[PDB]
Order: sequence, then structure tokens, then C-alpha cells
Amino acid sequence: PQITLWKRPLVTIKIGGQLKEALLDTGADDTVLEEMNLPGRWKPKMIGGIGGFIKVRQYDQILIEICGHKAIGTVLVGPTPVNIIGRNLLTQIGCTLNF
Amino acid sequence: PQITLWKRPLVTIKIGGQLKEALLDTGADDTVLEEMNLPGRWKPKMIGGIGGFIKVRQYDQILIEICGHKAIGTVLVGPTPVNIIGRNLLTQIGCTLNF
Ligand SMILES: CC[C@H](C)CN(C[C@@H](O)[C@H](Cc1ccccc1)NC(=O)O[C@H]1CO[C@H]2OCC[C@H]21)S(=O)(=O)c1ccc([C@H](O)CO)cc1
Repeated sequence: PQITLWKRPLVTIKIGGQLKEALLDTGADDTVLEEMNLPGRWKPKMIGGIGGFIKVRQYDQILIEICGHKAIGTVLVGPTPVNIIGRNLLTQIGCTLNF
Repeated sequence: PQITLWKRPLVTIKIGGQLKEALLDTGADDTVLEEMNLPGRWKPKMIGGIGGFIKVRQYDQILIEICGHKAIGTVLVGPTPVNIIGRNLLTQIGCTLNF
């Protein structure tokens, strides 16, 4: 679809078999989701945002469907203020900015 | 143009008579710019993201050119690590997400 930006670009995602709402975030390199239970192995990692750095759990090669488009990539889980879909997955679904 | 998301969507902006590089950020409601000493009145604000909050100065009706597209709106100035063009200005330049 074509998504205008007068409202937050929020979309439904499927991850670990569960539906969630997430923000399409072109300013995020990576995808960061709020605390949740995910199956598989993970590794401790750090990520920095506008306010500093936080600890996250890094899940690699995770299936995630974004607005009906399938992706398989890295998902970071930790105390992010909002579920954000970053460029690592936006590229997989063929997302571009246009003006 | 069409901007792919393999790398950060950085573009040149003009604000306060200065040229800067900034992110086209669909995940930001508002525009946040690196410390700069703009003239005029401002109001204090605190904005939160990954890592926590930073203190910024809110300037209203600021002229800003993004890739030759003119816009006018609110800009928040503070110790952000990167210049962020938010939806309040992205809509004014006709920017959309597409996939
Ligand atoms: C809550 C949803 C978002 C986190 C919100 N942010 C926008 C994001 O795009 C942010 C931009 C960014 C910040 C710092 C460095 C590089 C990019 N990217 C980000 O954190 O990405 C993370 C994951 O991937 C990595 O790559 C870059 C960092 C890592 S924000 O800046 O904190 C913000 C909060 C409130 C408002 C209000 O509108 C003010 O009024 C405007 C903007």
C-alpha cells in the first residue's frame, strides 16, 4: 500500500504466532519490540537511541509478518517505549520513501 | 524521488541559514535537530525514546527546506545525536511509505 504520514504509520505484525501493533520507523536501523516471550536462542546486546543505551535480547532469523508481508531477520526485545519496525525489516518487505 | 532503505535515509536540509544532514524519520511525530542557537522565543519540552528522555527547546513556525521542498512547522532543538525530520514536516513535502 501507499501510507501517508498524517497519522503514525502503525501496522499489525505477526511474530511468534502472536499479533501485535508496531510502528514503521525509517529512522531505526533495527527492529525493537517491547518485552515479550519468544521461542529460540538469544544473545545479550546493547542499543542506543535518542536518550541513551538499553539492554536487549537479540533474536536472529526470526519469522515476522508485517502488514501481510513476510520477513525473516533480527528482532531485538527490551524496554523500548514503542514497538518499532526498523530498516533491517523494512527493506525485506520492499518499503521505500517517496516524495 | 524514491529513497530505498538499505542505508539511513539522510538528506540535506536548510534551516536558520545553515545546511545540515537529517534523517527522514517516519517513526518521529515531531522534528528534532542538533543543538543550534536559533533566534526567537521557545518553550521547554522533554521527549522520550530508547534510552530515556532528553530536554529540548520547542521553536514554532520555523522555515526548513528538505531536498528543495519548503516546509514550515515546529522544530525541537536539543542534544540529539542525529537530526530527525518527523511527520509534522514529512507530510508537508508529500512524503509517503510504499511497499
Ligand atoms: C518511540 C519510537 C521511536 C524510538 C522514536 N524515535 C525516532 C526513531 O526513528 C529513532 C531516531 C533515532 C534516535 C537516535 C539515534 C539514531 C536514530 N530511531 C531509533 O531509536 O532506532 C534505534 C533502533 O535502531 C537503531 O538505529 C538508530 C538508533 C536505534 S526518537 O528519536 O527517540 C523520538 C521520540 C519522541 C519524538 C516526539 O515527536 C517529540 O515531540 C520524536 C523522535
